[PDB]
Amino acid sequence: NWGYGKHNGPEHWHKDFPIAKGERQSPVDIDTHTAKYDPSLKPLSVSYDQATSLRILNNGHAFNVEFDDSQDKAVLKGGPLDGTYRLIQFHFHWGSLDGQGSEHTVDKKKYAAELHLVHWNTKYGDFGKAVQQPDGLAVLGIFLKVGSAKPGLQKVVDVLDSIKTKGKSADFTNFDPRGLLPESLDYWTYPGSLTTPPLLECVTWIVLKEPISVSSEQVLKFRKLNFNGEGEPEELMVDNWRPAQPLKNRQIKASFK
Ligand SMILES: [Co+2]
Repeated sequence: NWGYGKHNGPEHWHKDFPIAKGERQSPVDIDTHTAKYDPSLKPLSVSYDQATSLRILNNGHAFNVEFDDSQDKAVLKGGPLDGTYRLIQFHFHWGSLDGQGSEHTVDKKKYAAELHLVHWNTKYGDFGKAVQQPDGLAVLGIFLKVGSAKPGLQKVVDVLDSIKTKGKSADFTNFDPRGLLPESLDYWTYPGSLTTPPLLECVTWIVLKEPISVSSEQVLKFRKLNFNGEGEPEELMVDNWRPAQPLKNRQIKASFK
C-alpha cells in the first residue's frame, strides 16, 4: 500500500520494508568533491542497437517502458560492471515543479526529473533471481533538466494519454532508447538499492554527469498522469521520487578526471 503521499510515502516505507534504513540505500547525494576518479574503471558500453521495446504500463507509481529481455539485445557492460546486464525496462521520477523531481542529487542540486534504465545481470538467469544478489542489477540514471525539447522522448510523451491511470498499458514497439542518452557517458558509480519498495540492495548505480534537456511542455505532460485507477478521484502522478539517503560506509567513484 506504499506510495508518495503524506500518509504512505518514503518516510513510512521502513515499516513494511525495514531495509529502508539499511546500509546500502538509494538514492544519495553525489558530493562531487568527495567522489574519486577511479582509473580501474573500464570504458562503459551501452549497446542498445538491437533493443526491442514492447509495451508501456502505468503501474500506479510511474510508467515503465518494457523490453524483450529473453535474448541479449540491449545490454550494458564495462565501467564498474563484470559481465553483461540486460535491459528490462525504463521509467522516470519527476516533480510537481521544475525545481524538484530527481532522486539522486549533485552537490544537493535537484533536477526536474531522472530516467532509470534498469538492467539485470545475465549470470543469474532472470530478474527475479538477480534481485537476490548484491550485484544483480545495474541502473543507468540520467538527469533531466527543462530547456529545449528532447526529440527522442516525444513518442513517450504522446502515448501517455492512453495510459492515464493505474493498470493501463499500451503497445509500445519500435522505441529506440538511444535517443534518451546525453552526448557524454561520463558517470559516477556506487553500490545501492532499488529506490521503490522492496528497496532491495542489489544495484550498481551508474549516474551520468551530463543531463538531457526536455521541454517544459514535455514534463507538463508527465504531470497529467494519475496514480489512481480509472473512475477514482484524480491524484496527479507527481513527486514520485525518494529523497537522498545516508551514504554510510560507501564510496562514490567517478569515471572522469
Ligand atoms: Co527508478
